[PDB]
Amino acid sequence: MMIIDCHGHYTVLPKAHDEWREQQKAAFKAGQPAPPYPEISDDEIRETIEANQLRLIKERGADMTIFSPRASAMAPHVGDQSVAVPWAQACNNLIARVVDLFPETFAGVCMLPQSPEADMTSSIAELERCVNELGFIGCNLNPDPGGGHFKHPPLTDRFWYPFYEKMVELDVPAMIHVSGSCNPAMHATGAYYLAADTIAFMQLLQGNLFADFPTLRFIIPHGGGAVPYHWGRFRGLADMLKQPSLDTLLMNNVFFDTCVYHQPGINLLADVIDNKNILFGSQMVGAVRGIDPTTGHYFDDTKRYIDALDISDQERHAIFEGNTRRVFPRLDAKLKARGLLE
Amino acid sequence: MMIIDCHGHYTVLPKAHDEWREQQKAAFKAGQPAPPYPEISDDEIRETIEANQLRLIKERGADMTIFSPRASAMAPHVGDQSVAVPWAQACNNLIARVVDLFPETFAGVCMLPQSPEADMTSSIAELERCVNELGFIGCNLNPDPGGGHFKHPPLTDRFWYPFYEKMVELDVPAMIHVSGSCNPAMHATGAYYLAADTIAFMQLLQGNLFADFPTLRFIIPHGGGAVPYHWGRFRGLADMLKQPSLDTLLMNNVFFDTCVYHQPGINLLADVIDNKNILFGSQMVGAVRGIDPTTGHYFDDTKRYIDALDISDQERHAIFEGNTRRVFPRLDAKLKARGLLE
Ligand SMILES: O=C(O)C/C(=C/C(=O)C(=O)O)C(=O)O
Ligand SMILES: O=C(O)C/C(=C/C(=O)C(=O)O)C(=O)O
Ligand SMILES: [Zn+2]
Ligand SMILES: [Zn+2]
Repeated sequence: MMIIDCHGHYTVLPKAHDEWREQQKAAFKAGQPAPPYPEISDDEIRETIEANQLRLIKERGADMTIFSPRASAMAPHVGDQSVAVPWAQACNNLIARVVDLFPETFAGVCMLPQSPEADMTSSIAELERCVNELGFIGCNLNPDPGGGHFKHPPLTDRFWYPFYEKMVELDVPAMIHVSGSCNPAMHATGAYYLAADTIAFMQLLQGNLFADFPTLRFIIPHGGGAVPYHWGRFRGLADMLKQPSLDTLLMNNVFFDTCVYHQPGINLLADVIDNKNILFGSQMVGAVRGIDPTTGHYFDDTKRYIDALDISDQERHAIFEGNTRRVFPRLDAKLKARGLLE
Repeated sequence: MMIIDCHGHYTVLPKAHDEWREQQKAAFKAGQPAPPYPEISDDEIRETIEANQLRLIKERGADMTIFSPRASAMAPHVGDQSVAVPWAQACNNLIARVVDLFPETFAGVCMLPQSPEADMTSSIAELERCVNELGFIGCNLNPDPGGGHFKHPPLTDRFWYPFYEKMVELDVPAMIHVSGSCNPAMHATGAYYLAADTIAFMQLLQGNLFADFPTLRFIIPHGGGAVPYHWGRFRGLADMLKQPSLDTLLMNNVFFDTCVYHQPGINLLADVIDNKNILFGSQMVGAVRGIDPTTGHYFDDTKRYIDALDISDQERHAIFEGNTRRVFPRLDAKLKARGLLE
């Protein structure tokens, strides 16, 4: 069995990328056109990947990561589409370069040129660019470009439907993912991420999207936010609302990663969420890069937790490889084509 | 041993209470005066209590509930002061009455008259009355009076120092608690609630409030939100921020109730939170009022989950009686004068 980390971002980047974004943001304020993008060097990228992800991958024993842009640096709220298209384009192009340099190790997933004041029309074009052109396999979907006030329609809205249709056309899932927090009242990677996970879940709970899009597949990170910890709570509200059971309404279409940075959380996730819904990931080099004083191992080396479970090979296969190949059909294919058959 | 339920609102009310509130908002739109507040009978109060909470207190083996006005219905987001005050008293006076009519069973916690536009001015005044006049033992403190977009100072700000000083003086904890959400893309009791618990806790980990107010005690309900589920992540972020450990910084002053509506969630909280920091709670007759198809029993019969934990009798004593009598010294006091020692 492979070991496929379904959640991981290019977080430790070359100097000149983070340059142009800041100056890019800068010519928007000064009502200026932006300057040319720096032409990065192949081996500048190689360094960052070899020094970071590729090093931990090797030490932790993984096979590939599904790899998208730094999510905290997405920042759709800055500014309008003018800043956010060339900016998403720059970030995905880099994800594309990293796949080309290390295509045995990384599979492409794109962020969207979403902006508060716009619809999904450009995001559709970027997704078709990145799937049909650059060979990506899914996308990251920001349910709140405003940056920390959840001022957007639920995912059950028809605001998003034009986008779900193309997701269905291309056969790619979305990872529901928020970005940086310009809500001064909200820590991004401690509060904001975990809140948007639950809200999105509770949103779908309130509707029935997947009656409309039966093959639409979402991933909700961080082990679904606060959802498994409160699994019984969400089951009783399905009744309170007069809704179908969770297993029927959502859990053919919603999936949870394993970025829960301690054994008891991973224990609870496996106890309460069906094996088919659980995708391995750890987003290494992210929100918690330190050792855990209590376990002598890194907080984000989650594979250590899944290997601590008492689960079968059949279950263990599903978590590390199976679910993710079924959730990402385009990656399954590419792997079958290499003779890597499940 | 004594079984005290630290989280409970008055959800099934005399009908005039509700008919009136709709008129006070009906008036307030029509720039109209409020209608006279309906005179309500002790029995119309007895009936709803006797028929609802007391019937379940009996069946469930609980000795007394810390009792405050209904959460979904505080609604500081409607609209200004001249609403929030009279509404705040009308509700808190109801609790005071319930405590009289049932003073071996209900101890009083008050809802403050917070409004989006207002500082902790009236709220400070509603705390003196309710603890000195009416004899309450603690308060509920809304971190997002705006009611849906977290547009308020963090619990670390000096804006709340005045009222924090009132709590310290009188000697009363605060349950952090948000109310009804006016935000479609977000559902009050299944999302807003959980997100507010997790934000407040992280707002605190980012700061050092208890350095200023070393006796200030909060209670974060729903089992701390996503926090114990993600506890390793929060311990990690403490190092990421160069912050003291969480017990040092927080867990002498911060506590969690046991409002986790299924066995596995209760299993975890007790695994990772210090027994000293866990307070038995249920919020019966609130968010999830039905039975659980998988157990036969109610989702919200939380005592059953504390019962099924393998934990010592001391440890059991703290959750049902010890910790909350230490967290509400005015309760601690009243019980000892009834002869009820620990
Ligand atoms: O940007 C960073 O370094 C932090 C970060 C965190 C996450 O995505 C996550 O915890 O799931 C990211 O955006 O990649
Ligand atoms: O009002 C209602 O019916 C819902 C309700 C919910 C809560 O407080 C909770 O989940 O903790 C209440 O206000 O008691
Ligand atoms: Zn992420
Ligand atoms: Zn409550």
